[PDB]
Amino acid sequence: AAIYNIDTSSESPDHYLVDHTLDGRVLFPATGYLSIVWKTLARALGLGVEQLPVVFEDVVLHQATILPKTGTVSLEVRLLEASRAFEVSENGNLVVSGKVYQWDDPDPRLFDHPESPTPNPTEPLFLAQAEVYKELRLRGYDYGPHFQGILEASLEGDSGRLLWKDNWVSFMDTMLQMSILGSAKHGLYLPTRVTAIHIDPATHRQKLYTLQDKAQVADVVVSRWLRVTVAGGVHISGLHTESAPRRQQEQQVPILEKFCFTPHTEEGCLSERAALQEELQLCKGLVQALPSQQELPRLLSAACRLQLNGNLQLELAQVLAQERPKLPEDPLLSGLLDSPALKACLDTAVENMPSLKMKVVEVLAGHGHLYSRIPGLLSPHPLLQLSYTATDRHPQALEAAQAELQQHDVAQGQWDPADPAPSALGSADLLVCNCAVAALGDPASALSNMVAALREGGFLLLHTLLRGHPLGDIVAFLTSTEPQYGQGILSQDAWESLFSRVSLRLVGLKKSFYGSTLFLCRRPTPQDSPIFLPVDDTSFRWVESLKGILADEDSSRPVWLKAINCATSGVVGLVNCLRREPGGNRLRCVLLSNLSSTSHVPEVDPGSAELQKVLQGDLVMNVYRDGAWGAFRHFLLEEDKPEEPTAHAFVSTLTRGDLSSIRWVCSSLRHAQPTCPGAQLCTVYYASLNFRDIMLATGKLSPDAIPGKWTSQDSLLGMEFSGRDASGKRVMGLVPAKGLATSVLLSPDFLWDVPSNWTLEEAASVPVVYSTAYYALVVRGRVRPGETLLIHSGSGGVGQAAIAIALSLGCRVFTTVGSAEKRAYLQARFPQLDSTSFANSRDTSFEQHVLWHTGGKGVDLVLNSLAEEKLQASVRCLATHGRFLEIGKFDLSQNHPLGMAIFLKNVTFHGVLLDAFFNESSADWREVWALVQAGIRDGVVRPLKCTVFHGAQVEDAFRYMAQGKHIGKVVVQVLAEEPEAVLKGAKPKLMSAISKTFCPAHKSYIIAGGLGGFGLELAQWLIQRGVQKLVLTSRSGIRTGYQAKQVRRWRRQGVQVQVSTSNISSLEGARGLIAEAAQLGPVGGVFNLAVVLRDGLLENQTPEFFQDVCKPKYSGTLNLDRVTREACPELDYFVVFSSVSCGRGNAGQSNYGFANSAMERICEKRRHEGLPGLAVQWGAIGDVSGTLPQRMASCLEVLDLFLNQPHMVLSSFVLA
Amino acid sequence: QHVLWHTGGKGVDLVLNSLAEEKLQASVRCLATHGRFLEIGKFDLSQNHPLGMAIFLKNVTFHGVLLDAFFNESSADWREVWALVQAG
Amino acid sequence: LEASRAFEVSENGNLVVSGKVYQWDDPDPRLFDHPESPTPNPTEPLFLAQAEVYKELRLRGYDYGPHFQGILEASLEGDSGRLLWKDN
Ligand SMILES: NC(=O)C1=CN([C@@H]2O[C@H](COP(=O)(O)OP(=O)(O)OC[C@H]3O[C@@H](n4cnc5c(N)ncnc54)[C@H](OP(=O)(O)O)[C@@H]3O)[C@@H](O)[C@H]2O)C=CC1
Ligand SMILES: NC(=O)C1=CN([C@@H]2O[C@H](COP(=O)(O)OP(=O)(O)OC[C@H]3O[C@@H](n4cnc5c(N)ncnc54)[C@H](OP(=O)(O)O)[C@@H]3O)[C@@H](O)[C@H]2O)C=CC1
Repeated sequence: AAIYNIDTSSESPDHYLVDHTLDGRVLFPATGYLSIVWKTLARALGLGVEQLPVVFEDVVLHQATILPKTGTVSLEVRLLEASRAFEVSENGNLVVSGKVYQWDDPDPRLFDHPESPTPNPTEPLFLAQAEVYKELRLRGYDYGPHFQGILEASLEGDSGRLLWKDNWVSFMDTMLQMSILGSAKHGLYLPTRVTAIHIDPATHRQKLYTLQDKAQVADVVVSRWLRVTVAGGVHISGLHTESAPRRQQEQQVPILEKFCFTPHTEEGCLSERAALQEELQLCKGLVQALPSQQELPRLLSAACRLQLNGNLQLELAQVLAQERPKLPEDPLLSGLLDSPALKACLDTAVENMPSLKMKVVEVLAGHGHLYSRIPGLLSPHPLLQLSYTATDRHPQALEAAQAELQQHDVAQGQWDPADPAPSALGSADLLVCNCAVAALGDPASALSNMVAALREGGFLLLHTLLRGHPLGDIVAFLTSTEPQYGQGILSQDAWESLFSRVSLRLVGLKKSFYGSTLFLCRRPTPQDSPIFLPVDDTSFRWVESLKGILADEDSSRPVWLKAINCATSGVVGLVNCLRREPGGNRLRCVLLSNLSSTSHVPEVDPGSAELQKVLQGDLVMNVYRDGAWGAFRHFLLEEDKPEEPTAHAFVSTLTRGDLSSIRWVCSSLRHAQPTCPGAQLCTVYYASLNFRDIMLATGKLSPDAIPGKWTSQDSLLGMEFSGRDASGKRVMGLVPAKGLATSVLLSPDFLWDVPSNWTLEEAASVPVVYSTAYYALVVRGRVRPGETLLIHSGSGGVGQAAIAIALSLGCRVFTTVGSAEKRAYLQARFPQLDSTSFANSRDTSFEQHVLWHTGGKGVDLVLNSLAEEKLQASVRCLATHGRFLEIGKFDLSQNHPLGMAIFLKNVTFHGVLLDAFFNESSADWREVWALVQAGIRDGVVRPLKCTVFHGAQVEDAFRYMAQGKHIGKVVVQVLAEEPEAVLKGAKPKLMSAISKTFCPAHKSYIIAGGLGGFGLELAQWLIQRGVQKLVLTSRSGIRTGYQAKQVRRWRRQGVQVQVSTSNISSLEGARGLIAEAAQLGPVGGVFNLAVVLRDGLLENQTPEFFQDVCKPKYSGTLNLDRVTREACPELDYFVVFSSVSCGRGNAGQSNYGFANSAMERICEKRRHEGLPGLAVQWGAIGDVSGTLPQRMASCLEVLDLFLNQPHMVLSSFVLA
Repeated sequence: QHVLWHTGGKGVDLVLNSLAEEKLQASVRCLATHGRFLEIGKFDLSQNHPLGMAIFLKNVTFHGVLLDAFFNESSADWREVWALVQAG
Repeated sequence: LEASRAFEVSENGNLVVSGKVYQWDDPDPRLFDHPESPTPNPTEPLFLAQAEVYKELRLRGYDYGPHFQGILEASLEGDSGRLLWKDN
């Protein structure tokens, strides 16, 4: 009863277990159980572990134990010496069981490395430790340093070389890692059963040898033909790994956003919306001549109902349901605040300030309520630190809602705009008022106090209702009792005049269609002589001038970077990085980037008043585009997943195991390139739901369990279907997977013809059930007429098919059903059955029924699908020469035992699996096909009872099937059946489904710098879309074991992968690269991932560094952009990978940000002409600035959305 | 190892096993998909030794063969084997 | 081994008995109801008394002594009878 406590604390000797993290959670190594069992045995025999050669057998792990972050878990070990059995328990729960015993006579010959199947190519390349553990991480294993024991491994992973740190657990776990490395099955697989393990410490010591370094190693060899792993004095055979659930919780949540131009001044922003239009229509109507839930219409209804005209001021001002401060809740009053315009203004303020910290104070927060809306908008900024505070007219105001202020870091204040601000607030960084609902004490006094309270160069943001607009007049008529609120409404020209009187400058103005406006003004700053340094010059020789200018740390003159000769200049990304470096405060950018030649190009000469206006503004960003001055701003991306109308969709669960996530997604059949002899596309009208589909949808069955090569991402729901052939013929088919969709592609050998009398609905239930019944009985069981049969679950589809087949032969059938109604249904459907033919299937009582009613002889043929105890009971029902047809999976998957004594009865035991036909042995499938055809034409085959669900209600169908009350089969009417027999117009009706990315097999795709880190992942992701034509570019070619491994794997699958080594920086190189792709086929898309980086503060930077950094990205994007428009009418994607460094800025990477921004400009230009174009801004890629690295799975998942998303530039990152 | 190697790791379709104990278990691991295991031995059957049922996940038929079953109960099943032997 | 509800009886390190034993969570008397006799034969004029039954057993080779002589009677076919009880 040995007891082991596993403590992972730093002091505990088992601290190394912390490094065995799989799927993000620490797990006790499968070999740890072997280690503790070995130690327990050695203690039992009184020997030492090093002196005890041991043998394990039939090791089976019944669950996984999770080592907690804190605390300890006790593992108990019990040994049965007589039976040589052992049992490990956790809180009295079985964990590991098997057999362990001493090895009497160790045989050194056992550990000699077996014959190598390969011809010993002696290839030079091999995976180093870093590459091995990078691949393992990509697969999902996160071993730490203590479990990083593989020094190297061959490309195919058959042989390697492991470290020996005098730890058995690590060594054996490393052996398991080597075994898993060679497998092609993507996913997280863990050991479940091991046939036998032999450990011999003496030969282990003999085998170990020391490299030139003192580290000890031990060669490892993995033989998949023999299913054995040998390394030093250890020998593992018959390992069996099973797919882990792989579901990780609290996954990363990237902040998806778009990056679009935004004019400084804009009016009529909300004109797009309609609810606001209807609200305004209602409001104006109720005022004519002097009925909804919205507060303002309610107030107008109060003003009218109480009295049609001449309403008392008291009643209109004071009345229930209106005196409540619900005015901001009215959609019209909050139209601008909900719009992105507020975010644009806030970002404009945040950009123009030296300190990374913000000090913003709200006034009259009792009514403005901006405190509940401003801080949330600023969460996306990674490093921004905010010091917000809400101030009201009197402390009694905003007395409630304190918890809202508590959740945020908002402080309290008691400043009245009438008087000057208290010293505590001081020179605030930003002032937010919300004059729309809050009542100003007075315009002049409020502005005079606020401007004083605002630091020099600070920003003042105001929201109100401009006088003279219909809404302004409407509000003026009401609230006549609140003269302060009346003072808060003035004409836009009145505001203009008021700003000048207070020596304040307007920089931004967002106006709604109904008069609501969002002013943005900043306190002027002492004018100083600026510097105008042009940057449009190529060769970056201007960098020296800029570096010199910033050298004068004493000098404080503002520095203006001027770019007025290249719409593709990346100065916007340049300044962002510089502002995070010393002397970056003085930086200020002016850019002219008209996307249309016809657009006017203004002059920015110092004399030109146009330049003077922006100089007065003094904004960091001054981007001019088509007669407008604005800048690029980040906005959150719409959450809805884009959908499109299509005729090729399939049903899939977006989130594994969640029936609520079932939805229609676009199918890869949209291209249907492989339409040829040996396959054909068939329209789908009805699709059936089998038990396996429910198991997949519920998540209880892994996709890998389905035989066949399946993409890591793909939908495998549905096996049957009935619908019209490509020629209009009515047919019913059978597919390994993807049956539940609007179309299916299958070989003609799996199609039957629906008889005239049948209907497409009926035929949808025949194929799988009758095919499996015919196979299991006739082909395998070889039933003969007159024999006795036991058919468990007669009410099921397979049960009904088997019953129908058996009766036709004239056989006595015993069947088991779960409830009385099913028994009655069967009795009605099969009159031959009598009362002595039904037994209960939820209980083992059927065993006595069969034995009694057969005189104790038993049955000849058993078609079992039940559980372990039911199965064992069923075996006892077999007669001499019996035959056990088994179609279940639980016992077989679990490898439960079976007493071989039953075979003394001369019985036969069959493992029936229809899935084998799809993979191979299609020659023998035609036998079952002919059987089913004969049964159809001879009347033996009858369609089952079908419950129909429409396509939209597929989730309801899954729910109903899961409940388990159905009798017969459940089908999904994808498309109704036309009365006509043969219809030429077999085109599926257009449907709206989620949009995915798929690539034709007859197009070529280029990935500049594809051999890099992220490049290989992108290439593999594309291959999962069936690219079948790929060109990867790299200056140095293939020079790493990982790259060669991946490339050879792709070539093996049949993809034509080409490595060009043709630079895109030179125009001729780009043209040659494009021409090379055309040889394989027309160019589908080009991806630019080339990058060469040289960091350093601008002082260290030199023109050579800028040229190097911009050579692959800026110049290459220009070239590839020129060569694609000229030579690629077919191409549909022009993707480019920018970085968060630009847009968000990053210290010491000015050249990198410049290159990325200039690159984004090209993509913006291309879209304007309708050509494909997309620049993606990534924060940090994990597996290969205040933001965490982003896992590759999440990166590719996001990339899939962006391809679908319309915006020209998009970004994604993970907050700290 | 000999069979799993010279067969390319696939195995053998038919196994006519008469060995016992561990050697029986070793034989089962030589089976290939759609294989058939003919068990003409009798020891492990008499001892009711366990058989892991996971082997059946590969379509596999496990036959318990007893020639003497023909003698005790007369049946036409024997005339088939008689004809086979005569033809041979 | 309560975890796997398996017991084992050993003698000087030699395995003797092995199996699974566990508490019966939900006993139900219906299990102990007597199944019907396949052959009715309600008459049963004659039956084997204790002396006769054990006389036959010893002829076959079983020499149980008085403490193990519990069968008070049994039908000729030997499918039913009455057994003694002595808190053993
Ligand atoms: N090896 C092969 O060739 C193939 C194997 N099969 C096997 O056929 C077997 C039977 O399939 P089929 O009869 O069509 O399946 P169904 O789900 O239609 O079976 C319904 C019957 O089984 C029970 N049952 C099965 N699934 C459920 C459920 N989700 N909820 C409630 N009751 C359920 C029902 O109640 P009750 O509990 O009373 O029985 C009913 O009697 C499966 O185990 C499958 O693995 C099928 C085709 C290929
Ligand atoms: N943290 C991150 O990783 C982030 C990623 N990104 C973007 O992700 C994209 C993916 O690449 P990434 O993994 O970052 O970079 P890597 O350097 O890892 O991979 C890109 C590869 O491009 C190749 N390359 C460089 N110059 C050229 C050239 N002139 N012609 C052809 N190939 C060239 C290099 O291989 P070789 O040396 O053989 O030429 C290099 O390995 C990049 O465009 C980057 O901007 C941006 C933001 C975040």
